[PDB]
Amino acid sequence: GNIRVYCRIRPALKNLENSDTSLINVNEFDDNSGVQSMEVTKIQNTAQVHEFKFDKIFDQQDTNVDVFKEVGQLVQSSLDGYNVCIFAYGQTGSGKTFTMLNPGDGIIPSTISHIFNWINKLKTKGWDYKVNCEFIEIYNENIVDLLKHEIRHDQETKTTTITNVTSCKLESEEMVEIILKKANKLRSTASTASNEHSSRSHSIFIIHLSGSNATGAHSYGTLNLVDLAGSERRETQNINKSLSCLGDVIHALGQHIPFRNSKLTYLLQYSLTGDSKTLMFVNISPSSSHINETLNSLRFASKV
Ligand SMILES: Nc1ncnc2c1ncn2[C@@H]1O[C@H](COP(=O)(O)OP(=O)(O)O)[C@@H](O)[C@H]1O
Ligand SMILES: [Mg+2]
Repeated sequence: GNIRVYCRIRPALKNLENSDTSLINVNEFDDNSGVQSMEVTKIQNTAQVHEFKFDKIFDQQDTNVDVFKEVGQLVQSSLDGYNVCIFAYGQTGSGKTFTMLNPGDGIIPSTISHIFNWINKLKTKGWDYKVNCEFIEIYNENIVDLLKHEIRHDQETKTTTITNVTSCKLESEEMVEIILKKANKLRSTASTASNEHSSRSHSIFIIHLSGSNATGAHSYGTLNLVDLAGSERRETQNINKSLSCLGDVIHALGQHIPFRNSKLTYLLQYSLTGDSKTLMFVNISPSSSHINETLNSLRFASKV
Protein backbone atom coordinates (compact mmCIF):
# COMPACT_ATOMS: atom_id res chain seq x y z
CA GLY A 1 0.00 0.00 0.00
CA ASN A 2 2.71 2.45 -1.00
CA ILE A 3 2.06 6.16 -1.28
CA ARG A 4 4.12 8.66 -3.23
CA VAL A 5 3.85 12.36 -4.00
CA TYR A 6 5.02 14.14 -7.15
CA CYS A 7 5.02 17.87 -7.80
CA ARG A 8 4.59 19.28 -11.27
CA ILE A 9 5.37 22.86 -12.26
CA ARG A 10 3.55 23.65 -15.48
CA PRO A 11 5.15 25.95 -18.08
CA ALA A 12 4.36 29.62 -17.50
CA LEU A 13 1.54 31.11 -19.55
CA LYS A 14 3.76 33.66 -21.28
CA ASN A 15 1.91 36.94 -21.87
CA LEU A 16 -0.04 36.38 -18.69
CA GLU A 17 2.57 35.57 -16.06
CA ASN A 18 6.18 35.97 -15.00
CA SER A 19 8.39 35.21 -12.03
CA ASP A 20 9.41 38.83 -11.39
CA THR A 21 8.70 38.68 -7.64
CA SER A 22 9.37 35.06 -6.64
CA LEU A 23 11.68 32.13 -7.29
CA ILE A 24 11.05 28.41 -7.52
CA ASN A 25 14.22 26.37 -7.68
CA VAL A 26 14.09 22.62 -8.24
CA ASN A 27 17.06 20.50 -7.20
CA GLU A 28 18.13 17.26 -8.86
CA PHE A 29 16.80 14.07 -7.29
CA ASP A 30 18.94 13.12 -4.29
CA ASP A 31 19.81 9.42 -4.54
CA ASN A 32 21.54 9.51 -1.14
CA SER A 33 18.34 10.71 0.52
CA GLY A 34 16.00 9.13 -2.03
CA VAL A 35 13.95 12.27 -2.66
CA GLN A 36 13.99 15.45 -4.74
CA SER A 37 13.76 18.92 -3.17
CA MET A 38 12.73 22.39 -4.30
CA GLU A 39 12.95 25.86 -2.80
CA VAL A 40 10.42 28.67 -3.02
CA THR A 41 11.24 32.27 -2.13
CA LYS A 42 9.15 35.44 -2.21
CA ILE A 43 11.00 38.67 -3.09
CA GLN A 44 9.48 40.49 -0.11
CA ASN A 45 11.73 38.35 2.09
CA THR A 46 14.40 36.37 0.26
CA ALA A 47 15.92 35.19 3.56
CA GLN A 48 12.88 32.96 4.07
CA VAL A 49 13.33 29.93 1.84
CA HIS A 50 10.52 27.36 1.96
CA GLU A 51 11.90 23.90 1.22
CA PHE A 52 9.80 20.96 0.05
CA LYS A 53 10.66 17.34 -0.67
CA PHE A 54 8.90 14.98 -3.06
CA ASP A 55 9.44 11.53 -4.55
CA LYS A 56 9.81 13.32 -7.87
CA ILE A 57 9.46 16.88 -9.13
CA PHE A 58 8.55 17.64 -12.74
CA ASP A 59 9.51 21.10 -13.96
CA GLN A 60 8.44 23.37 -16.81
CA GLN A 61 10.46 21.24 -19.23
CA ASP A 62 8.63 18.02 -18.38
CA THR A 63 5.93 17.16 -20.93
CA ASN A 64 3.01 14.82 -20.38
CA VAL A 65 5.00 12.06 -22.12
CA ASP A 66 7.82 12.72 -19.65
CA VAL A 67 5.41 12.54 -16.72
CA PHE A 68 4.00 9.19 -17.80
CA LYS A 69 7.48 7.66 -17.96
CA GLU A 70 7.14 7.78 -14.18
CA VAL A 71 3.47 6.77 -14.00
CA GLY A 72 3.31 3.88 -16.46
CA GLN A 73 4.90 1.45 -13.99
CA LEU A 74 2.38 2.38 -11.30
CA VAL A 75 -0.73 1.90 -13.42
CA GLN A 76 0.44 -1.40 -14.89
CA SER A 77 0.38 -2.88 -11.38
CA SER A 78 -3.41 -3.02 -11.81
CA LEU A 79 -2.96 -5.98 -14.16
CA ASP A 80 -1.47 -7.79 -11.18
CA GLY A 81 -4.60 -7.11 -9.16
CA TYR A 82 -3.48 -3.98 -7.33
CA ASN A 83 -5.87 -1.06 -6.95
CA VAL A 84 -4.46 2.36 -7.88
CA CYS A 85 -5.43 5.95 -7.08
CA ILE A 86 -3.88 9.00 -8.79
CA PHE A 87 -5.02 12.43 -7.57
CA ALA A 88 -4.34 15.73 -9.37
CA TYR A 89 -4.31 18.44 -6.69
CA GLY A 90 -3.81 22.18 -7.14
CA GLN A 91 -5.42 25.57 -7.62
CA THR A 92 -7.65 26.23 -10.59
CA GLY A 93 -5.26 27.05 -13.42
CA SER A 94 -2.35 24.91 -12.17
CA GLY A 95 -2.75 22.12 -14.75
CA LYS A 96 -4.80 19.33 -13.13
CA THR A 97 -7.03 18.66 -16.14
CA PHE A 98 -4.24 19.11 -18.67
CA THR A 99 -2.22 16.57 -16.71
CA MET A 100 -5.09 14.08 -16.49
CA LEU A 101 -6.91 14.53 -19.80
CA ASN A 102 -4.80 16.32 -22.39
CA PRO A 103 -5.70 14.53 -25.64
CA GLY A 104 -3.31 11.71 -26.40
CA ASP A 105 -0.80 12.14 -23.59
CA GLY A 106 -2.73 12.99 -20.43
CA ILE A 107 -2.49 10.48 -17.58
CA ILE A 108 -5.88 8.95 -18.39
CA PRO A 109 -5.32 8.52 -22.16
CA SER A 110 -1.75 7.31 -21.57
CA THR A 111 -2.91 4.82 -18.93
CA ILE A 112 -5.56 3.26 -21.18
CA SER A 113 -3.07 3.03 -24.05
CA HIS A 114 -0.45 1.49 -21.74
CA ILE A 115 -2.88 -1.02 -20.23
CA PHE A 116 -4.02 -2.06 -23.73
CA ASN A 117 -0.41 -2.73 -24.75
CA TRP A 118 0.09 -4.84 -21.66
CA ILE A 119 -3.16 -6.73 -22.21
CA ASN A 120 -2.14 -7.66 -25.76
CA LYS A 121 1.25 -8.73 -24.45
CA LEU A 122 -0.22 -10.82 -21.61
CA LYS A 123 -2.45 -12.69 -24.07
CA THR A 124 0.59 -14.75 -25.08
CA LYS A 125 0.63 -16.02 -21.50
CA GLY A 126 -2.91 -17.32 -21.47
CA TRP A 127 -4.28 -14.16 -19.87
CA ASP A 128 -7.59 -12.67 -20.97
CA TYR A 129 -8.37 -9.20 -19.66
CA LYS A 130 -11.61 -7.24 -19.86
CA VAL A 131 -11.72 -3.46 -19.28
CA ASN A 132 -14.72 -1.32 -18.35
CA CYS A 133 -14.99 2.22 -17.00
CA GLU A 134 -17.16 4.90 -15.40
CA PHE A 135 -16.67 8.67 -15.34
CA ILE A 136 -18.30 10.41 -12.44
CA GLU A 137 -18.17 13.73 -10.64
CA ILE A 138 -18.62 14.46 -6.95
CA TYR A 139 -20.18 17.87 -6.48
CA ASN A 140 -21.38 19.04 -3.08
CA GLU A 141 -20.87 15.49 -1.84
CA ASN A 142 -23.28 14.05 -4.41
CA ILE A 143 -22.26 11.64 -7.15
CA VAL A 144 -23.12 12.52 -10.75
CA ASP A 145 -22.76 10.29 -13.83
CA LEU A 146 -20.78 12.29 -16.38
CA LEU A 147 -21.58 9.71 -19.04
CA LYS A 148 -30.23 7.62 -7.69
CA HIS A 149 -26.56 6.80 -7.14
CA GLU A 150 -25.63 4.75 -4.09
CA ILE A 151 -22.18 3.45 -3.17
CA ARG A 152 -22.11 -0.33 -2.77
CA HIS A 153 -19.12 -1.73 -0.90
CA ASP A 154 -18.72 -5.50 -1.27
CA GLN A 155 -16.81 -6.66 1.82
CA GLU A 156 -16.44 -10.05 0.14
CA THR A 157 -14.50 -9.03 -2.97
CA LYS A 158 -13.34 -5.80 -1.32
CA THR A 159 -14.69 -3.99 -4.37
CA THR A 160 -16.98 -1.00 -4.81
CA THR A 161 -19.67 -0.04 -7.33
CA ILE A 162 -22.15 2.81 -7.68
CA THR A 163 -25.80 2.11 -8.51
CA ASN A 164 -27.27 3.49 -11.73
CA VAL A 165 -23.93 4.76 -13.07
CA THR A 166 -23.08 4.21 -16.73
CA SER A 167 -20.23 1.77 -17.33
CA CYS A 168 -18.71 1.15 -20.75
CA LYS A 169 -16.59 -1.66 -22.09
CA LEU A 170 -13.23 -0.54 -23.50
CA GLU A 171 -12.54 -3.03 -26.31
CA SER A 172 -11.68 -0.58 -29.07
CA GLU A 173 -9.58 2.57 -29.44
CA GLU A 174 -12.69 4.06 -31.05
CA MET A 175 -14.77 3.71 -27.90
CA VAL A 176 -11.87 5.10 -25.87
CA GLU A 177 -11.65 8.00 -28.33
CA ILE A 178 -15.24 9.18 -28.04
CA ILE A 179 -15.29 8.73 -24.26
CA LEU A 180 -12.02 10.59 -23.72
CA LYS A 181 -13.22 13.26 -26.16
CA LYS A 182 -16.41 13.73 -24.16
CA ALA A 183 -14.50 13.71 -20.87
CA ASN A 184 -12.09 16.38 -22.05
CA LYS A 185 -14.82 18.59 -23.53
CA LEU A 186 -16.70 18.36 -20.23
CA ARG A 187 -13.76 19.27 -17.99
CA SER A 188 -11.36 21.24 -20.18
CA THR A 189 -11.76 25.00 -20.56
CA ALA A 190 -13.77 25.83 -23.66
CA SER A 191 -16.25 28.64 -24.26
CA THR A 192 -19.22 26.26 -24.08
CA ALA A 193 -17.54 24.27 -21.28
CA SER A 194 -18.73 24.34 -17.65
CA ASN A 195 -15.26 25.11 -16.27
CA GLU A 196 -16.79 27.08 -13.43
CA HIS A 197 -18.60 23.94 -12.27
CA SER A 198 -15.66 21.70 -13.17
CA SER A 199 -13.38 23.83 -11.01
CA ARG A 200 -15.67 23.28 -8.03
CA SER A 201 -16.11 19.51 -8.25
CA HIS A 202 -14.01 16.34 -8.22
CA SER A 203 -14.08 14.16 -11.33
CA ILE A 204 -13.16 10.46 -11.12
CA PHE A 205 -12.34 8.27 -14.11
CA ILE A 206 -12.67 4.67 -12.95
CA ILE A 207 -11.12 1.75 -14.81
CA HIS A 208 -11.63 -1.88 -13.83
CA LEU A 209 -9.30 -4.57 -15.15
CA SER A 210 -10.57 -8.13 -14.90
CA GLY A 211 -8.28 -10.92 -16.00
CA SER A 212 -8.50 -14.69 -16.13
CA ASN A 213 -5.88 -17.24 -17.09
CA ALA A 214 -7.81 -20.24 -18.42
CA THR A 215 -3.33 -21.69 -15.09
CA GLY A 216 -6.77 -20.96 -13.66
CA ALA A 217 -5.61 -17.67 -12.13
CA HIS A 218 -7.91 -14.65 -11.86
CA SER A 219 -7.20 -10.95 -11.40
CA TYR A 220 -9.13 -7.80 -10.55
CA GLY A 221 -7.73 -4.31 -10.06
CA THR A 222 -9.28 -0.87 -10.17
CA LEU A 223 -7.70 2.43 -11.24
CA ASN A 224 -9.20 5.69 -9.98
CA LEU A 225 -7.87 8.76 -11.82
CA VAL A 226 -9.05 11.85 -9.98
CA ASP A 227 -9.09 15.48 -11.14
CA LEU A 228 -9.84 17.30 -7.85
CA ALA A 229 -11.79 20.50 -7.28
CA GLY A 230 -9.53 23.57 -7.13
CA SER A 231 -7.74 24.05 -3.81
CA GLU A 232 -7.59 27.87 -3.88
CA ARG A 233 -9.19 29.91 -1.07
CA ARG A 234 -21.41 25.94 1.89
CA GLU A 235 -20.13 24.69 -1.47
CA THR A 236 -16.77 26.22 -0.60
CA GLN A 237 -16.84 24.55 2.80
CA ASN A 238 -17.71 21.27 1.10
CA ILE A 239 -14.63 21.57 -1.10
CA ASN A 240 -12.42 22.60 1.80
CA LYS A 241 -13.51 19.75 4.04
CA SER A 242 -13.36 17.22 1.21
CA LEU A 243 -9.77 18.11 0.26
CA SER A 244 -8.80 18.34 3.92
CA CYS A 245 -10.28 14.90 4.59
CA LEU A 246 -8.41 13.44 1.63
CA GLY A 247 -5.17 14.89 2.99
CA ASP A 248 -5.90 13.41 6.43
CA VAL A 249 -6.55 9.98 4.93
CA ILE A 250 -3.51 9.89 2.63
CA HIS A 251 -1.23 11.05 5.45
CA ALA A 252 -2.75 8.57 7.89
CA LEU A 253 -2.22 5.79 5.35
CA GLY A 254 1.46 6.71 5.12
CA GLN A 255 2.14 6.43 8.86
CA HIS A 256 -8.31 5.28 12.63
CA ILE A 257 -8.45 6.58 9.05
CA PRO A 258 -11.43 8.94 8.49
CA PHE A 259 -12.63 7.33 5.22
CA ARG A 260 -16.30 7.95 6.01
CA ASN A 261 -15.84 11.69 6.53
CA SER A 262 -16.14 12.56 2.86
CA LYS A 263 -17.88 11.07 -0.16
CA LEU A 264 -14.60 10.81 -2.11
CA THR A 265 -12.59 8.90 0.50
CA TYR A 266 -15.57 6.70 1.34
CA LEU A 267 -16.02 5.82 -2.35
CA LEU A 268 -12.33 4.94 -2.79
CA GLN A 269 -11.64 3.25 0.55
CA TYR A 270 -10.91 -0.15 -0.98
CA SER A 271 -8.58 1.46 -3.51
CA LEU A 272 -6.74 3.36 -0.75
CA THR A 273 -6.24 0.46 1.68
CA GLY A 274 -4.60 -2.94 1.64
CA ASP A 275 -1.73 -3.07 -0.83
CA SER A 276 -3.34 -0.45 -3.07
CA LYS A 277 -0.97 2.15 -4.53
CA THR A 278 -1.66 5.88 -4.30
CA LEU A 279 0.01 8.72 -6.18
CA MET A 280 -0.74 12.31 -5.24
CA PHE A 281 0.08 14.79 -8.03
CA VAL A 282 0.46 18.37 -6.79
CA ASN A 283 0.12 20.81 -9.68
CA ILE A 284 1.47 24.35 -9.25
CA SER A 285 1.96 27.40 -11.45
CA PRO A 286 5.51 28.84 -11.80
CA SER A 287 4.16 32.40 -11.78
CA SER A 288 4.61 35.06 -9.09
CA SER A 289 0.92 36.00 -9.16
CA HIS A 290 0.07 32.50 -7.87
CA ILE A 291 2.91 32.19 -5.36
CA ASN A 292 0.70 32.17 -2.25
CA GLU A 293 -1.64 29.46 -3.52
CA THR A 294 1.45 27.57 -4.71
CA LEU A 295 2.86 27.62 -1.20
CA ASN A 296 -0.52 26.41 0.12
CA SER A 297 -0.52 23.53 -2.35
CA LEU A 298 3.07 22.57 -1.55
CA ARG A 299 2.35 22.58 2.18
CA PHE A 300 -0.63 20.24 1.66
CA ALA A 301 1.58 17.91 -0.36
CA SER A 302 4.24 17.74 2.36
CA LYS A 303 2.02 16.48 5.19
CA VAL A 304 0.50 14.08 2.66
N1 LIG B 1 1.88 20.85 -18.39
C1 LIG B 1 1.34 21.81 -19.16
N2 LIG B 1 1.94 22.15 -20.34
C2 LIG B 1 1.45 23.12 -21.14
N3 LIG B 1 0.33 23.77 -20.76
C3 LIG B 1 -0.32 23.48 -19.60
C4 LIG B 1 0.19 22.47 -18.75
N4 LIG B 1 -0.61 22.40 -17.71
C5 LIG B 1 -1.57 23.29 -17.86
N5 LIG B 1 -1.39 23.96 -19.02
C6 LIG B 1 -2.26 25.07 -19.51
O1 LIG B 1 -2.54 25.91 -18.37
C7 LIG B 1 -3.91 26.28 -18.31
C8 LIG B 1 -4.44 25.63 -16.99
O2 LIG B 1 -5.12 24.47 -17.46
P1 LIG B 1 -5.95 23.39 -16.65
O3 LIG B 1 -5.42 22.05 -16.86
O4 LIG B 1 -7.33 23.46 -17.15
O5 LIG B 1 -5.87 23.76 -15.11
P2 LIG B 1 -6.68 23.28 -13.85
O6 LIG B 1 -7.34 21.90 -14.38
O7 LIG B 1 -5.77 23.03 -12.71
O8 LIG B 1 -7.69 24.32 -13.51
C9 LIG B 1 -4.56 25.67 -19.58
O9 LIG B 1 -4.76 26.64 -20.62
C10 LIG B 1 -3.60 24.57 -20.02
O10 LIG B 1 -3.68 24.27 -21.42
MG1 LIG C 1 -9.59 21.62 -14.55
